[PDB]
Amino acid sequence: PQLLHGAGICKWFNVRMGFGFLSMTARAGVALDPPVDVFVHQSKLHMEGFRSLKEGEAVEFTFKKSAKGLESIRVTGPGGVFCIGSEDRCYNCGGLDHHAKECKLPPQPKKCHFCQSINHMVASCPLKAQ
Amino acid sequence: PQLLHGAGICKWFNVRMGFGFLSMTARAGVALDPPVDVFVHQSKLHMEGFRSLKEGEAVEFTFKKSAKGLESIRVTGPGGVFCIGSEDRCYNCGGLDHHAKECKLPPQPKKCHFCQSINHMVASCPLKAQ
RNA sequence: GGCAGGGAUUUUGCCCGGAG
RNA sequence: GGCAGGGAUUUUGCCCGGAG
Ligand SMILES: [Zn+2]
Ligand SMILES: [Zn+2]
Ligand SMILES: [Zn+2]
Ligand SMILES: [Zn+2]
Repeated sequence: PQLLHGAGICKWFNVRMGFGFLSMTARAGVALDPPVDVFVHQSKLHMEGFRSLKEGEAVEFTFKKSAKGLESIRVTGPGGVFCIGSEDRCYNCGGLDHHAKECKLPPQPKKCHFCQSINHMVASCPLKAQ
Repeated sequence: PQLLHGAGICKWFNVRMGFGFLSMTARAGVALDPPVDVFVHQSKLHMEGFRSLKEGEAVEFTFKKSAKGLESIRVTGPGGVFCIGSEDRCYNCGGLDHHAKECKLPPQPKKCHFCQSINHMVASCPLKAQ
């Protein structure tokens, strides 16, 4: 197993530095306690325009072992949706050009308006509570 | 002299608390050193919609003596322009409905895009450099 | 994303889900 | 307001003025 499916949240991200880390809470579908850190480089972020991540945002991804540690290959939001980033987007896909009613993609589960988590909604967001 | 003209910047403002203080740098036109604190209540701010002030924003106002100290009566930006506040507006008047080209008001001097100071421009803003 | 209203010294509380 | 590109552990640098 060289290519593995990961899911967690953004641990931290330095936008100027172009990198950060992900806190991997589930590896290959199985839950992780304590979470394991996975490196992210801006170039591997599925986003429209300028790439970045925001601390705590929900990510799903694929990763591999590297000489420096664990390296993510492609980083998306839950369900392959675009990431949020830092410094108005479709409720279904995160796309900037349109709204959920005009979305060409298959319907996706409701994601937290703040962090994109599929587990809660904005009104009960732990990240927002900061 | 009951009713006085003052000018300075906002010292601090607590939006939930509905009040703050102004750091008056010029009383009745004459320069003050050290500056003197003047109380502001949200109800006295010349603004469209939700009233607040942001630390350091340029402010022009009228004040009076009160049992508790100095109390501002009406608070505007330099030249009677709307205040900025906290949490798009015309470059000439601070109005939300339009842009400088369509402004019906007489031309006002250029104000810092960040703090509304008439003395500098955003690219050299001390407040922004924080 | 939306909505506001604790008057005397320090940086804001609340509400939102198959749709803006 | 605008523009981006420092690959391995911590939250971003730059540029903008009689006009968006
Ligand atoms: Zn969409
Ligand atoms: Zn959330
Ligand atoms: Zn105007
Ligand atoms: Zn300024």
